[PDB]
Amino acid sequence: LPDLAPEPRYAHIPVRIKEQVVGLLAWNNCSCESSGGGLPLPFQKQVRAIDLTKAFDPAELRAASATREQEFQAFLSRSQSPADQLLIAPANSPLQYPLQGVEVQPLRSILVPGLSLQAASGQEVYQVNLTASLGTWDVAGEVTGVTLTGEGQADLTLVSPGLDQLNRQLQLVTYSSRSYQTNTADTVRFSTEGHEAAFTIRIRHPPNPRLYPPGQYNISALVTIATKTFLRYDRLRALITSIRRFYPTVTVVIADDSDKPERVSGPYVEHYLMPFGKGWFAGRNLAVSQVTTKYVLWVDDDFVFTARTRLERLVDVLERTPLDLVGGAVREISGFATTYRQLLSVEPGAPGLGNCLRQRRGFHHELVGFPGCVVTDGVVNFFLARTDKVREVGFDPRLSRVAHLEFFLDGLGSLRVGSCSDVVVDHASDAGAETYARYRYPGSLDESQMAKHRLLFFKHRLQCMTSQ
Amino acid sequence: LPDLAPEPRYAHIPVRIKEQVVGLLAWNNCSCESSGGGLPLPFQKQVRAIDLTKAFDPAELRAASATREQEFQAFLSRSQSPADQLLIAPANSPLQYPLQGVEVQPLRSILVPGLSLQAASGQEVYQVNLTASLGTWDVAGEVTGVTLTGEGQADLTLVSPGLDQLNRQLQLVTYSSRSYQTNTADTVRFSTEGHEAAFTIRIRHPPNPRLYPPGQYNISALVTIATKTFLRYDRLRALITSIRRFYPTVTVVIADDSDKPERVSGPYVEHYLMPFGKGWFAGRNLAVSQVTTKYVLWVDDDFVFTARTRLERLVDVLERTPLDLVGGAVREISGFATTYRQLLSVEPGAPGLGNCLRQRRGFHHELVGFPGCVVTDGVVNFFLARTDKVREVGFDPRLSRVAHLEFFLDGLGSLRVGSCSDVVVDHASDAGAETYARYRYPGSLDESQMAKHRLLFFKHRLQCMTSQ
Ligand SMILES: CC(=O)N[C@H]1[C@@H](OP(=O)(O)OP(=O)(O)OC[C@H]2O[C@@H](n3ccc(=O)[nH]c3=O)[C@H](O)[C@@H]2O)O[C@H](CO)[C@H](O)[C@@H]1O
Ligand SMILES: CC(=O)N[C@H]1[C@@H](OP(=O)(O)OP(=O)(O)OC[C@H]2O[C@@H](n3ccc(=O)[nH]c3=O)[C@H](O)[C@@H]2O)O[C@H](CO)[C@H](O)[C@@H]1O
Ligand SMILES: *[C@@H]1O[C@H](CO)[C@@H](O[C@@H]2O[C@H](CO)[C@@H](O)[C@H](O)[C@H]2NC(C)=O)[C@H](O)[C@H]1NC(C)=O
Ligand SMILES: *[C@@H]1O[C@H](CO)[C@@H](O[C@@H]2O[C@H](CO)[C@@H](O)[C@H](O)[C@H]2NC(C)=O)[C@H](O)[C@H]1NC(C)=O
Ligand SMILES: *[C@@H]1O[C@H](CO)[C@@H](O)[C@H](O)[C@H]1NC(C)=O
Ligand SMILES: *[C@@H]1O[C@H](CO)[C@@H](O)[C@H](O)[C@H]1NC(C)=O
Ligand SMILES: *[C@@H]1O[C@H](CO)[C@@H](O)[C@H](O)[C@H]1NC(C)=O
Ligand SMILES: *[C@@H]1O[C@H](CO)[C@@H](O)[C@H](O)[C@H]1NC(C)=O
Ligand SMILES: [Mn+2]
Ligand SMILES: [Mn+2]
Repeated sequence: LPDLAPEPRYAHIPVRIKEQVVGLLAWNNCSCESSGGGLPLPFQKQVRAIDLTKAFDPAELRAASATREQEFQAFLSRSQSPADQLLIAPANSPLQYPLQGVEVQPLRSILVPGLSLQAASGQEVYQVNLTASLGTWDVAGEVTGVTLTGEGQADLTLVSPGLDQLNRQLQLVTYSSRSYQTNTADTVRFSTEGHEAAFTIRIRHPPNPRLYPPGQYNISALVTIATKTFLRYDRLRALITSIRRFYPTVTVVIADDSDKPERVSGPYVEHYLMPFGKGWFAGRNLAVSQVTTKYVLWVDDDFVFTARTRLERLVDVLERTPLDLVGGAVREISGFATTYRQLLSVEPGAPGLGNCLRQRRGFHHELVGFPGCVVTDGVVNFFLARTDKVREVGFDPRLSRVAHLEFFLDGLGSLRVGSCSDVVVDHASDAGAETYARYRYPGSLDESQMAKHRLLFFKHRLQCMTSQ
Repeated sequence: LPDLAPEPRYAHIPVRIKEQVVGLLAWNNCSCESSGGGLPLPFQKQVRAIDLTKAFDPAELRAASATREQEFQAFLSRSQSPADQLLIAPANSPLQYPLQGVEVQPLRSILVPGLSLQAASGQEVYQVNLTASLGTWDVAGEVTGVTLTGEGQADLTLVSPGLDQLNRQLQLVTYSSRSYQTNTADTVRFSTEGHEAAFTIRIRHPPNPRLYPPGQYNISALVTIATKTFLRYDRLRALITSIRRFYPTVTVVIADDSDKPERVSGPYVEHYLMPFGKGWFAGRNLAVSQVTTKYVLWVDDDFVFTARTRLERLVDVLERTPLDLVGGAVREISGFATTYRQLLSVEPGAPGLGNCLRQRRGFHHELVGFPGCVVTDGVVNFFLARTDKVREVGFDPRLSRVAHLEFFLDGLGSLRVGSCSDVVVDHASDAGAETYARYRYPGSLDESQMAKHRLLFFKHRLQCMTSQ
């Protein structure tokens, strides 16, 4: 979409391309390619590409691409605002005006700051026009010697023989929003003879501040532990026992889609029963919907708390930083502990094909002031998070079987993710077991995998992904 | 406080205040006052005030106000961006620069549009500086005759004897984000001799488009019906029977926190069991967390479908308009039908006391192209909505007993609300009944009401509310 074309005005000018800088720009032509096959080499990491288009019959793919384009166009039309338009500030204009940072509530009024005409003195008359589209102009006070035409209308003229009078009058100009919209903007025109300025007034409500009473840290007040279980009651009970060993009154919310659910009860345990096999992320979404505390801790039902599960440290990070989610480390019985720090980026692909997802191990930078903590895009499913941010992102209930990074991908950009290596939880090593493994370990060409590829293709407008 | 008072530069100028316009401005001094007592008058609506500060012991009120202020300051610090700063465009600068609309992904690069120096034809040397704080400048190509100092640094100088060369060079300037943040902005400085311009590059990811597959309108694919029941299985079953009379394969999600839950099942019914008395909005939040369709229809368990519950019309409105939620009408057995169209606004109050909520019956305007439909802030609990918007706003699981407008208040500004009068659902007219009434109908000085006032005081930074 960049042409870097020499316009005819400057086509006489020589330019030598910077090969290195032009490579940094988005060329909307991404693809996903695997590492070669064969035995791996010590300092090479094997990259695997998935073509998501292969999850569809050619007829399915064409229909899906069309519908996905239609739905995306619909989305853009509901999202995009005059505030997103490219405006260029004119040079050598006598018009002084607010460039950004001017906002009014729907159906409310403000004084518009910083309006003035820096014309030269000595003209016979000075005139300025204000034009709006979603509001109307008026003045907080009439300046003696200034003539106003259009008070309470979308177009306002100010005319004055005195320049100082005109400028004083502009300090008193008000904008009022006149029709109700939830979150939009009005691109105003401010003008004088032979000069024109566009600027934008944002028309929106202030955000819901969602403040939590705080009640060092009362963990029971700040934190709810959320989990999802299925046919693994032994693991679940060991988890609850281990939690209570360190945190006796912290509420544990358990979503459960077992066919024949056992009773789980005890002080500060909330058990939710779901239709059999409704699924994984559905149950995670259920569990988080019931959290009343500022923070939620995700734990799997196969976890065990130890003296290393110091939740206070995770709380500390979220209390002291702008992070929304902070992951801990999960230690296998083999002694290895993983923070599963992942980077996720989407790269622009060809128009209509969709974009490319890159997943790779790693993090962005260290978290200043917090040794052993980093900022990254995704973590292991042991994490403390602001409940509201987790619910704003959501665990898509369609992800019924096997999913992990799909949450961090849904939250990408929306969610400020960190990862601390020093808060550590252990991971634990009949009819029920064969059944559990049948749901948890399907074929890789199973309808589950295909469905998830089609879903990720559609939902996030991807064509392909690379895993590394 | 908008500053009205004349600066010493213009203190010599007379201004006559417009009493009418000054009254439109926010003076950060809102209060809540009841209508006069006594018998009401034909064209007057009785306004009643609730003082939320009276929900606290006066000792506790001071602690609450302090900690509420602290939490809000924390909130602001995590929300606010350099993009929200008031920038004033200087008059009479040769600097042309992008005013808004310039955006880059974290750790990505763009050509900066619209940079130029509009100067004299032929001068000695022309020099322009660019300064950034979260990124680095570089050029997509070196223009012959232009000298660059600081390529790949935060500060970049361009210098040229030729003005055309300099301007061509500016068409090739790139900004690269250099540190990772999810959603911020860099306020850059563009400068030349004796001239300075500030402008902001927004650094953020594109939004999650959350597109829904297609798998007239297939109601079963687009819509899930969501409800919450408690000890009223007769009503619930009559609802399900009535739904099936018109919509045989539409999924019904039922959240249930009854003590001894009855079995509810049938084709396309999903029953979720909650701990006894976990509550109302908790169960609404639960029900919505399980919806996999583009839209969710909220119905109470006491509803009955008729030929007038033509869901297709509600779907039509959300398919064809930027609305997020569209309410229908609920008809009492007495024959009266309510759309319960409400307006909600928050008005700024004194710093530290909090703001004032105004609730009044009414709507903003008619929904053009849809007779009998209006745009408003809240509706009766019969509505079709985009599932994702409903979950983004959420039903606060703290509201365990009696709540309605609290949802629309949480969604205020976030949620585009409409109301159609022609889609109509009926509202249906023992040990269990005494118990049901005990939970549904507490005293108005009961701990439930007091708790809700303290919650709304804290959560939304309100001091008081008026209901009309
Ligand atoms: C510590 C960590 O980062 N673990 C992740 C990983 O665990 P693992 O690969 O170790 O798998 P696991 O067997 O521990 O399963 C994790 C969770 O899946 C649940 N389950 C499984 C099958 C089913 O039909 N329904 C259901 O709810 C189960 O009850 C449990 O809480 O991979 C899973 C993929 O599914 C999840 O992303 C886990 O969070
Ligand atoms: C059509 C409409 O706008 N109705 C609203 C109104 O209904 P009503 O005044 O008709 O009251 P209702 O008794 O039907 O209550 C509505 C809902 O409350 C639920 N319930 C009640 C008590 C309890 O402890 N737990 C629980 O879940 C119950 O399952 C039912 O679906 O006022 C309610 C009480 O706040 C809700 O705002 C309703 O949506
Ligand atoms: C930590 O938080 C818990 C949960 O909010 C507090 O427990 C509640 O405290 C209130 C106020 O004293 C009591 O009315 C409730 O009965 C308690 N709820 C339950 C179910 O335990 C607890 O008091 C807090 N602890 C400290 C040290 O402040
Ligand atoms: C929309 O699409 C189709 C056709 O309208 C329907 O889905 C199928 O309906 C048959 C009829 O009972 C079932 O046997 C299939 O298993 C359905 N497939 C599904 C559930 O996708 C249905 O009317 C709508 N689809 C959905 C998603 O409910
Ligand atoms: C993308 O397309 C442009 C068009 O010429 C090309 O210059 C660029 O190198 C391409 N990149 C890839 C990844 O093929
Ligand atoms: C401003 O408005 C006046 C009054 O309509 C109009 O005649 C004029 O062309 C406009 N021009 C300026 C000064 O922007
Ligand atoms: C708010 O302040 C304005 C201006 O200072 C004053 O005229 C007005 O009456 C005040 N209103 C209330 C309710 O205090
Ligand atoms: C431009 O940058 C140089 C960097 O050394 C500095 O000397 C100068 O103050 C800047 N120019 C202006 C006028 O801001
Ligand atoms: Mn496991
Ligand atoms: Mn009712």
